[PDB]
Amino acid sequence: WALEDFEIGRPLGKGKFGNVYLAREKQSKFILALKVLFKAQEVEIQSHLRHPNILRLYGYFHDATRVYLILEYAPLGTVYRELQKLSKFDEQRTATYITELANALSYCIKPENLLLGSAGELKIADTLDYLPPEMIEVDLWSLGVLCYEFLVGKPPFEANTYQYKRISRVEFTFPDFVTEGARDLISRLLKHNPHPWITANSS
Ligand SMILES: CC(C)CCNC(=O)Cn1cc(-c2ccc3c(-c4nc5ccccc5[nH]4)n[nH]c3c2)cn1
Repeated sequence: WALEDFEIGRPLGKGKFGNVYLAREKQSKFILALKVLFKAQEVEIQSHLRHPNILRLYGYFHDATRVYLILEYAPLGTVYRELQKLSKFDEQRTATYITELANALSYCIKPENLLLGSAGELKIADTLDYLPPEMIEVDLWSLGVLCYEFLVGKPPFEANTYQYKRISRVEFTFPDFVTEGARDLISRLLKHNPHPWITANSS
């Protein structure tokens, strides 16, 4: 593989995905993504690591100065930016994201590192808000924080400053529209000490 085999379009992710580019394999015309790194400053496992809710790494290559990561392109963007569109997601929507995500974590986390496929299906790529108390003093806690933020439009522990305490003491509450099925799953996940609503609502 070489840089010259690819057409480059626009940067895709301006926010520390700011080095991944819309790209296109020259011969087949297939649309792809290209992440570019300067060597001056892993890749082998993610290659034969295939799953529908995980972005493919298709390969890597380098030259005298840089390293290039050939990645699947997710046409519909980040889950993050959909959340900013719709302000919050309906139950049907969040529930299918969650099982998609549990499926991803099973085979193996933030709305901005989450991408959307051709059919709107979620795929994983790769401060405080999504971190468990243990980890600040885990991917199930994260799932809990994500399920809340999908139904609600903000993460459950949002405060003005970083001064931590809300998370460590699990102080969070629900607006009323959030059903007990939703509440139960979330409250089970957001336990300080490290499903019917998920079926029913999903695919
Ligand atoms: C060694 C290995 C672990 C590296 C593989 N991971 C990375 O290179 C980090 N990374 C960036 C991405 C990334 C970021 C954004 C996109 C996108 C994408 N599509 C978009 C469509 C509209 C708006 C934004 C979009 N971003 N597609 N694929 C992506 C892939 C995925 N992984």
